Amino acid sequence: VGTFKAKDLIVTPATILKEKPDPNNLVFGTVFTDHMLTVEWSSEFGWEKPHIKPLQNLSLHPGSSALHYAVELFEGLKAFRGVDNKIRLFQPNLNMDRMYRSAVRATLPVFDKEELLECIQQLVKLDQEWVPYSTSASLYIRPTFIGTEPSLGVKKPTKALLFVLLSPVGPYFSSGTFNPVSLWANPKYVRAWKGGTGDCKMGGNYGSSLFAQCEAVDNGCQQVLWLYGEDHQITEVGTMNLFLYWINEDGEEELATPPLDGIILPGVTRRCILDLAHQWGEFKVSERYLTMDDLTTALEGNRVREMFGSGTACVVCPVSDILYKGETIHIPTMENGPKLASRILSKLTDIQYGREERDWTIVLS
Amino acid sequence: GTFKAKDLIVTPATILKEKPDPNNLVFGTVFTDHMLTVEWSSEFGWEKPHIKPLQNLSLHPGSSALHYAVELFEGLKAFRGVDNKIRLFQPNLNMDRMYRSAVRATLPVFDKEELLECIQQLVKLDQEWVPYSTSASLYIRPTFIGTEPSLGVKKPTKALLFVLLSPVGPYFSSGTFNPVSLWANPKYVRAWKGGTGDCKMGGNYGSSLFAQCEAVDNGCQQVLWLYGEDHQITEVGTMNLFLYWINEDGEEELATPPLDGIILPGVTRRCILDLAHQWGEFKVSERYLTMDDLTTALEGNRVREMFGSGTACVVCPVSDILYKGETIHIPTMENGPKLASRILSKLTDIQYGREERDWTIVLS
Ligand SMILES: Cc1ccccc1Oc1cc(-n2c(=O)cc(C(F)(F)F)[nH]c2=O)c(C)cc1C#N
Ligand SMILES: Cc1ccccc1Oc1cc(-n2c(=O)cc(C(F)(F)F)[nH]c2=O)c(C)cc1C#N
Ligand SMILES: *Cc1c(COP(=O)(O)O)cnc(C)c1O
Ligand SMILES: *Cc1c(COP(=O)(O)O)cnc(C)c1O
Ligand SMILES: [Mg+2]
Repeated sequence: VGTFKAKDLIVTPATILKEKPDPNNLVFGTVFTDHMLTVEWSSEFGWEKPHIKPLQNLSLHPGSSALHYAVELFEGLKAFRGVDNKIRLFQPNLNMDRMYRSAVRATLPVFDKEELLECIQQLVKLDQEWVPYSTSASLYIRPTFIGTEPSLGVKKPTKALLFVLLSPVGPYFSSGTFNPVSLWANPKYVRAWKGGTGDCKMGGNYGSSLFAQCEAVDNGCQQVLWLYGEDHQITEVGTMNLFLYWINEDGEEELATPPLDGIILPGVTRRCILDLAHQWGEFKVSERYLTMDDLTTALEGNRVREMFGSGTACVVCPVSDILYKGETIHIPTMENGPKLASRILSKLTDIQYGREERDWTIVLS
Repeated sequence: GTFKAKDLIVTPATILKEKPDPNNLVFGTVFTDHMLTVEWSSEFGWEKPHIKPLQNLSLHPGSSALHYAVELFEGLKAFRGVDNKIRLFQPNLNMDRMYRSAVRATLPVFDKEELLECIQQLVKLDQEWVPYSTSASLYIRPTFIGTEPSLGVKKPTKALLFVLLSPVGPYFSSGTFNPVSLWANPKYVRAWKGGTGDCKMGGNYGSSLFAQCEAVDNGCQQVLWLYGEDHQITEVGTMNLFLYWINEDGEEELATPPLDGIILPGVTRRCILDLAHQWGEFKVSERYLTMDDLTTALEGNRVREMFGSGTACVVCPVSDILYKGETIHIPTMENGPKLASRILSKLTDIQYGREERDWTIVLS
């Protein structure tokens, strides 16, 4: 085992620069910056030197295991141009931890988390003018890791490529204010199972979700509510972690989210919201199982305050409605402020854009 | 607007590679001279199909195939018969299964007959890759990937359908029979109810590698995939699972898990059941099998044979299973293996045209 080193970076700047888009007219993940990071690996020689070079097509053997047996994983973290014009990463160390653990589970080769993070900072620094001049826009960082073994054998790869893409993204919604979401709840589809890879950011987990999201849009919903088990546990809202703020069965004010039992992605936003909630010490915080019966029973009892999704995508996305067994079920999130959702959004946004300081942000090299 | 085989644009290779020794082959390591490629866009639909020299694909690094496993594949074989006629084997089932997988993947649909005809043209051009050996074959790998240059999780608006050919030798050195050891850890699950386990989509395989590596660590060749609280035996690696035994009612029985959505509907699986029903010599049961059923039957001397079936290994006998820290012997090779041998003979006789059958088509 070894690692590529940031001190060995070979930088090939681009001679022609692309036009930056209007920060307002940004469609998520459609526009790419001038430069990418690439690092080759072989079982024979280990990691090659890391390269920052102009964005280009990858030349892959059509046998590459990434295209056949989804021998791939990715990450999603953001760079934010603060109110003081200082560019900040947000909990990037957690994204590096999660990516290392995903590589091990994918049988892709391990790397030094610190060396990758430093390589990423160099790339963001070179293309720093892509980090949008807007307090509601950001730069998406897409670390990607693929098996390039030119062999149809189902096996641990002996060649691989780790690359990083940068994409400027506008606010999750046109305005930037809350546009509450409708969820499609069909237990017929399942995102992840116990003993699967649901708790890793591996490409395989997402391919099977598209047909379901298409079926959500057909029934006039924005996202899928992923249900697990005989008693229909609410797990995740699309590609976001699920939070329920309510009066629990014991009459206690509670923030509830499904536990990490292997079918839940340990989101960085999920980690931050739980940390904040524990820290505030104002109500009970419970990593616990939630069913549609628990929710509908609490709704008839006027015990539900707010339900919202959390991820790098939206930060905090309130839920107004769930479509389940052919009826629309209203969640009174927007009727109750949404007081907690608003508070969380303010705190994370204030940190991301350096309106306050915290350990969760690192200023760019 | 589907691509048509009539529109094929053929760019032959000017230099042809050395054909490998049919004996000294590692599976899926050697590739033929030519590949099939067909580009698709939402804006313009299907391009004309291309048969051109094997080359690297030029993909945008944002291609959805590399990020959200927007990909599927197929596996079917071409066999040079004892009469030197090249035959495909139930290829229409492979085209059906691939179409259904594309729909479930939200990849654009195509005319199954036009793809099959395009595949036959490719195999015909490279027909000398189809090995001159009654225990070797040519693997056909239709592959279908989203090339949408966008990180959005969405139905792709660009895609590529390509086909590779790879000559493959007998699964084990001689081609006689070398039984496999299975690693049975219920901690890992290949597929679940409401999943894509009944499709050949790339996502199903990426999550299997860590388990296969853990099998090789404990000196096993394959994973035995266990599902549910009562540890149902589902699949032997990337092969369907068959158990030949005296059942709980004292009846001679061929048993295999049912198609409840966690089982890949294998072509070989369908053929073995068809043959078994036809022979009418013992009971045929698509039924649930547990490790408790197996171990209870083993202590009762009721187990005759266990074997895997797939395009990979037509019939692969199982000798041993590692489960809860102990090695459990299956007496497959002690009992002939009489049934496994018979099935191997019948399918091989058909594949290599020693007898005629509806299951084979002679090459265009
Ligand atoms: C790109 C990505 C992959 C895996 C997990 C998270 C993730 O992050 C995002 C997702 C989405 N996203 C979609 O791309 C698509 C739909 C929908 F399913 F509704 F079509 N929803 C959505 O939130 C968006 C709009 C932004 C980000 C960011 N940053
Ligand atoms: C390539 C493929 C993918 C999915 C389903 C079937 C399939 O076909 C084959 C698989 C394997 N195969 C492996 O590639 C890998 C392991 C192991 F589990 F050991 F890693 N076993 C194996 O049989 C072999 C040796 C031949 C073929 C053929 N033809
Ligand atoms: C990425 C992701 C999330 C959100 O994780 P963050 O690190 O907060 O962006 C939630 N669920 C799934 C399935 C994800 O892939
Ligand atoms: C391909 C495959 C099989 C074998 O199916 P055939 O059509 O007989 O080749 C079995 N199980 C899995 C999981 C497979 O992918
Ligand atoms: Mg037609």
